[PDB]
Amino acid sequence: YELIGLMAYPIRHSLSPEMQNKALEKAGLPFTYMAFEVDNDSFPGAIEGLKALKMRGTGVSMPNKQLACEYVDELTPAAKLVGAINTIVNDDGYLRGYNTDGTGHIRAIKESGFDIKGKTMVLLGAGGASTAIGAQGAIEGLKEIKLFNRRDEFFDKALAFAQRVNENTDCVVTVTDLADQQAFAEALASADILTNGTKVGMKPLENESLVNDISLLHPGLLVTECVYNPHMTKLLQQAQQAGCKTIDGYGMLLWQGAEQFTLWTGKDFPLEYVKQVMGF
Ligand SMILES: NC(=O)C1=CN([C@@H]2O[C@H](COP(=O)(O)OP(=O)(O)OC[C@H]3O[C@@H](n4cnc5c(N)ncnc54)[C@H](O)[C@@H]3O)[C@@H](O)[C@H]2O)C=CC1
Repeated sequence: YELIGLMAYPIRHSLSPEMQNKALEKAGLPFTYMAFEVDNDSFPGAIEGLKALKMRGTGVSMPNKQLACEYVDELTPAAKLVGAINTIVNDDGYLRGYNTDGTGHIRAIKESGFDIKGKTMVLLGAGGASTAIGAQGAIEGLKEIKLFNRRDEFFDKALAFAQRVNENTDCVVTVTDLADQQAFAEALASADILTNGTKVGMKPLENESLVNDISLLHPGLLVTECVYNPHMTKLLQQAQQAGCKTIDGYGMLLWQGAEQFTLWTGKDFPLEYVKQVMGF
């Protein structure tokens, strides 16, 4: 019976413990998932314990996702471009880091029956979610990433990000300011998919979308949301509008968790049962 952890501060918020523990039980796997209060100062010590105690792995979240990069042996092509991970797997002393937010959101897409090979994505954000999604999307075959980020702390992260993807991928990424309501509207027109990776659409701001008009969207478009609180973001409302195919936050949240599960467990995630149980 091995231990799988969550290293973060705070942790009161996490849905991972209930989610993983429930998939683990309804499959009779010998693993337990426990959250632990861990910031940057205690993280090195915690990784030390993960090895000495022979834990199976641990989920990683704020504020250690970037720092955790320095404590693993093997990062993934995508992780390397993101510069952050949320999952560590201990393979008998050997530690491999991954970013399941990205694979999860992308997986959610391939699962709706949409191919991302050769498509153009219009990405909103450059934070943790956005860059993870962009990175994995580029590595699975995206032709273009029309990233739109404003003049805040993240713009420069966008460039370097755009920088890395270009330097090691076949994908072309362009960063463009989000107040340019036009080169954007036209960006949305060249796109097959629109992905919201911004906090916009979440409580308090459960009433604000990054797309002014509804006519800026089009019917054959796929719009994906990272926000799962609530279920129907303003952006998802404007989408169901234009007749767009939609994918919600619980999509990225469920598949992301399946990825960690299979990574630690080796078995398939009772995705179906967990969706029930968590009340989605
Ligand atoms: N369903 C799921 O599995 C997950 C959902 N998320 C959600 O995705 C969102 C992004 O979270 P993170 O990347 O972790 O946080 P973050 O703080 O790193 O990134 C937020 C991003 O939003 C942009 N942004 C924030 N306010 C903005 C505004 N007013 N206008 C334009 N851009 C703005 C910033 O440029 C930044 O890059 C959150 O709402 C989070 O709850 C995050 C992880 C998983």
